[PDB]
Amino acid sequence: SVFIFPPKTKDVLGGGLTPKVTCVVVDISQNDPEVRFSWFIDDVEVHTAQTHAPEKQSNSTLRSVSELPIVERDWLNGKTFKCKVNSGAFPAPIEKSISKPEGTPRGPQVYTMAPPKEEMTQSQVSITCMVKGFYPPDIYTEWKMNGQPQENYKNTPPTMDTDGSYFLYSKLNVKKETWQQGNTFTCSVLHEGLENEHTEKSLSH
Amino acid sequence: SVFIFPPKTKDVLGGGLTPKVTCVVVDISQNDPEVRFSWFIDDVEVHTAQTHAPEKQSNSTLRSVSELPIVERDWLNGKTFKCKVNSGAFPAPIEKSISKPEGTPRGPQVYTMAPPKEEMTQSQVSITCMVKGFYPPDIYTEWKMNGQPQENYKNTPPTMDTDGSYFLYSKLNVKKETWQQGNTFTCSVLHEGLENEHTEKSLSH
Ligand SMILES: *[C@@H]1O[C@H](CO[C@H]2O[C@@H](C)[C@@H](O)[C@@H](O)[C@@H]2O)[C@@H](O[C@@H]2O[C@H](CO)[C@@H](O[C@@H]3O[C@H](CO[C@H]4O[C@H](CO)[C@@H](O)[C@H](O)[C@@H]4O[C@@H]4O[C@H](CO)[C@@H](O)[C@H](O)[C@H]4NC(C)=O)[C@@H](O)[C@H](O[C@H]4O[C@H](CO)[C@@H](O)[C@H](O)[C@@H]4O[C@@H]4O[C@H](CO)[C@@H](O)[C@H](O)[C@H]4NC(C)=O)[C@@H]3O)[C@H](O)[C@H]2NC(C)=O)[C@H](O)[C@H]1NC(C)=O
Ligand SMILES: *[C@@H]1O[C@H](CO[C@H]2O[C@@H](C)[C@@H](O)[C@@H](O)[C@@H]2O)[C@@H](O[C@@H]2O[C@H](CO)[C@@H](O[C@@H]3O[C@H](CO[C@H]4O[C@H](CO)[C@@H](O)[C@H](O)[C@@H]4O[C@@H]4O[C@H](CO)[C@@H](O)[C@H](O)[C@H]4NC(C)=O)[C@@H](O)[C@H](O[C@H]4O[C@H](CO)[C@@H](O)[C@H](O)[C@@H]4O[C@@H]4O[C@H](CO)[C@@H](O)[C@H](O)[C@H]4NC(C)=O)[C@@H]3O)[C@H](O)[C@H]2NC(C)=O)[C@H](O)[C@H]1NC(C)=O
Repeated sequence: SVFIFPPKTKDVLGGGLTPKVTCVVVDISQNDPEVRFSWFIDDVEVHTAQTHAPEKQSNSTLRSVSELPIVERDWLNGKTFKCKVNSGAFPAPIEKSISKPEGTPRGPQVYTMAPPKEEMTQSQVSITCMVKGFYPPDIYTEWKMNGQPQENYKNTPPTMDTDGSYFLYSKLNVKKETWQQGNTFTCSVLHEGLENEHTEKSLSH
Repeated sequence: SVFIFPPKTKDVLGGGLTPKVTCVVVDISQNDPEVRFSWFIDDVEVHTAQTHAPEKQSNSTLRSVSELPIVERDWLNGKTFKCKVNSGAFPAPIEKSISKPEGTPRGPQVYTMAPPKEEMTQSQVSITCMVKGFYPPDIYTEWKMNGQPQENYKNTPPTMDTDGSYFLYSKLNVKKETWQQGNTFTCSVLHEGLENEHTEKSLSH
């Protein structure tokens, strides 16, 4: 079984690293783990891919990962990425393709919320960011304080809403002090449906 | 092929019906659907299980479901439930086991938050419930209004936090009116780590 995955929104929209199409091969005969990857962009093979050694899983099977570094434009422009894997011990080569979705986009609304009053009794408080009404569910969310990106926050997976769109919450955990000191906290969101692909929302005490 | 499933959190934490470990058998030869189930609790067979007749699926294969009614304590206490199924037309008996995920419990803290000020311009608003610091990630969350459970809300999957515990948000969607009218909204949570396995938190305009 071969699974292919799209690039990360953060990466595709310059918000970070180099974008990559990832191809994962599971259920590999512990006997013949000599799997080979062949990547194509609209059926033209490329050799810039980087394949990783296989790893053992609980079920004594193996797993191999290959990453094709790509250009943000090729993806946004709808080109098809094809990863062809011939097990060498398999009857026939296995293929999987992928490209930017095609379904109708909807940018989300972004709201930031202060720590609930009751939590103020704690030594650590939560700064919440609500991101709702978006589609597709490919998105990127991070927290900043005084312009500096933060490490202590987590995003919930995009969740399906009653109206068909997705929503999610991002929680930044900070010491009570830090919130009271009045630093500026900014919720940053990257989505194709936003004007200029992103929106920032700030708040302070 | 066989699959085993844990009891429902609602049921395990008294919030409802009788808890049950479910064992599902798929890909059954339409020829020999005389499948037999054998249940064990720490390798001691029991006969309180209830097996259902097999059903046909699109792929002309069959599926059988067996349900072992259990006691809330046996599960919370970490006992192992084992379901052994010998197809009778299969080479060997197939087994699958299960037990409460692992380790030391931690009840969560529950906070409710009003709709963000900016959202008040909308015709529909969000009442938020933050549930953080819990483990294991087996939990149950629902919303009520004036004591009546509500349909229009959604829970995000439990998310892994930086400290090792899980957190999640539950969003109740209501018409602006409903929030302004001053009805009481209650966030109800069931977790083994809470005193009496649950906590409720209310709020209003
Ligand atoms: C032996 O062990 C192997 C590994 O052991 C571990 O497995 C994991 C899963 C867990 O059980 C551990 O306890 C084990 O130790 C087993 O390998 C697994 O095999 C299963 C197959 O049953 C694979 O499942 C597939 O998963 C993809 C999604 O993959 C992402 O999400 C996974 C869940 O969290 C995650 O584990 C993966 O790593 C992966 O994560 C992403 O990874 C990329 C890069 O790698 C990152 O960039 C992402 O950020 C990251 N995401 C994040 C964040 O987590 C899933 O899509 C597959 O489902 C599709 O196909 C099914 C076909 O069977 C179908 O039934 C589904 O409905 C679904 O179909 C799609 O549906 C959508 C809409 O719903 C349509 O739009 C699509 O068109 C449609 N596509 C089609 C045509 O299918 C599938 O469930 C699992 O990924 C793999 N583990 C990994 C990881 O490699 C092995 O199975 C086991 N063998 C035995 C003996 O059983
Ligand atoms: C012929 O048709 C059969 C039925 O037809 C229909 O099938 C469905 C699936 C759909 O395709 C329809 O269009 C078809 O008409 C096929 O039967 C199916 O066979 C597949 C096997 O490939 C079964 O898949 C397993 O699913 C479980 C999860 O089951 C729950 O969720 C399903 C998805 O929604 C749902 O369909 C099930 O009903 C079930 O729901 C739950 O049910 C219980 C009680 O029954 C309720 O209490 C719950 O509330 C309810 N949940 C809710 C809500 O939906 C999945 O866990 C299995 O994956 C594990 O094992 C894989 C091994 O192959 C492995 O690859 C996975 O990674 C995964 O492994 C686990 O991973 C986790 C972490 O990720 C680890 O922590 C675990 O340790 C690890 N466990 C291990 C060791 O594996 C698996 O995908 C499917 O359930 C079954 N359909 C039903 C239903 O019976 C049949 O396959 C087909 N045959 C042919 C010819 O292909």
